[PDB]
Amino acid sequence: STGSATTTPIDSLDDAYITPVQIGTPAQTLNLDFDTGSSDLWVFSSETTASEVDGQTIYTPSKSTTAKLLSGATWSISYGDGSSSSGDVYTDTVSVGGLTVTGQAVESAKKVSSSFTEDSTIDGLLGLAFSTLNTVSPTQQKTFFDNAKASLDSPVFTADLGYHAPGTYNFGFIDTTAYTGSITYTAVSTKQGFWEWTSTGYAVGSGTFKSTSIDGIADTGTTLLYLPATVVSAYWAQVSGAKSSSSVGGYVFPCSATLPSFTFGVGSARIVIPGDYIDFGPISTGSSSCFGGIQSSAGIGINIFGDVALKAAFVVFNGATTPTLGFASK
Ligand SMILES: O[C@H]1[C@H](NCc2ccco2)[C@H]2CO[C@H](O2)[C@@H]1N1CCCCC1
Ligand SMILES: O[C@H]1[C@H](NCc2ccco2)[C@H]2CO[C@H](O2)[C@@H]1N1CCCCC1
Repeated sequence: STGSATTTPIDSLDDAYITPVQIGTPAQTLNLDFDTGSSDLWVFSSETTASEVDGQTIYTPSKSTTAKLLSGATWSISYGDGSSSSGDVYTDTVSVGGLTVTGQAVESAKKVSSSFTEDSTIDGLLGLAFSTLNTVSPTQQKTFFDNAKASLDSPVFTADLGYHAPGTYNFGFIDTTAYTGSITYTAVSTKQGFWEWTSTGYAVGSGTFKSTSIDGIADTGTTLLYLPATVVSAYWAQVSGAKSSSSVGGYVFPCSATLPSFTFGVGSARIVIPGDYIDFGPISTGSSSCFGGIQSSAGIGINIFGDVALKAAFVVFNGATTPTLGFASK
């Protein structure tokens, strides 16, 4: 089997991407944030505290003839921004782009934090990291990909995120028309539950490539590119007037600037992020200070190749017995 679904930016800045997902019978279609940095499939639901729902589409398990309460199961998750959600669990039929999994754990939110309520465009998360991170207790549950894997033509999924445009998540096949040149594969450590790999270095603009190992995660659920402070300083030093602002929460730059590209290494290959991809716009409406798309990972404890980096590439998440990651230009 295979699946193929279009993923669409939620706003003009590509802050996140939503992908339609069919849950239950008859189908209830919710727009989920596919997140290769986490491992829970959770949704706004008929059980979510009413005051915490503001425009999201909800899953109503009582209206699905295939929903079954997973008795005694609960979940609770916190993410990097201090956002969180929690609830109970149903199993139900879940389809993505024509690929169907029966008995998928669908984590129904009873509570969500304010940042979720305030974002009407995201109806929940679909985790695509390793199932060892799944938060369901007392019986940990498998991700959609983990459940689908054995049925897939090939045990892979791919992320092809667009810059200011829709893109594609494919399951079970590699679309050889979707990238240029060859795909370079690189080793993954699953020890922290992430698609964790080691970049071979970086360049800023037309500058020379610096060979240096940068361990980090391929994370479709994080907007920006978070790298060591040394690397980030070297980038922003090439932008007149850029500075790190503790009051804003990172590097900002004059909106009048033209940003340089940023290149990262994948083995001997190179992925170039155009400068425009690094512009996240005015810090507040009408400001001439713009927020940077490359930020320091100091304090996070891990480097994160988020959407800013991934959208410059065609990315293969290879879930073979020994997982690997592939990157191609496009
Ligand atoms: O891990 C990500 C999260 N990803 C999943 C998620 C939840 C809601 C949408 O996506 C979201 C919510 O908190 C932040 O962004 C967090 N943060 C991003 C900056 C670098 C450190 C980690
Ligand atoms: O909230 C984000 C904004 N998000 C997109 C956006 C624009 C308007 C609404 O949402 C953009 C523009 O400025 C920054 O990045 C701002 N900043 C991030 C670091 C600390 C928290 C505040």
